[PDB]
Amino acid sequence: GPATKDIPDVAGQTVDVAQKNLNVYGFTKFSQASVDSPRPAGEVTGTNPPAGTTVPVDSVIELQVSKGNQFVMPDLSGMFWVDAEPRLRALGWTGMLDKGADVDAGGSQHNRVVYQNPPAGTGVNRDGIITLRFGQ
Repeated sequence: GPATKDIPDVAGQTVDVAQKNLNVYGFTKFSQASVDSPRPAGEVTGTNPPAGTTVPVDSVIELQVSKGNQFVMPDLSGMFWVDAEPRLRALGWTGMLDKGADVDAGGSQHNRVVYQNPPAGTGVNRDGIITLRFGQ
């Protein structure tokens, strides 16, 4: 019957490209799930089962597909809010600021971003909430 093969990694590939490459491996049936991701919309973020999993070539592979609805969280350390806000907006952030309590980071950090959530490098939904805490 059908062979069993390792699912190849197709992360970053468009659904069109991913399916074509998977077809060449002998995989024939697919399903698709939309996921939150900063990757360009239509790009595959991964599969279910994951890459490396040995499965029948005639078993369903679910393609996790990026909505392209996230931006990558910048490092806002040391910025005043007057500059950090439009910087975030320029990334497509339509969300809202939740300002936490001031922290003791020294006089040089007065009214400057000290702590942030989510951390830099994290994928953030466009309407996501950003938590910032400024120096006292």
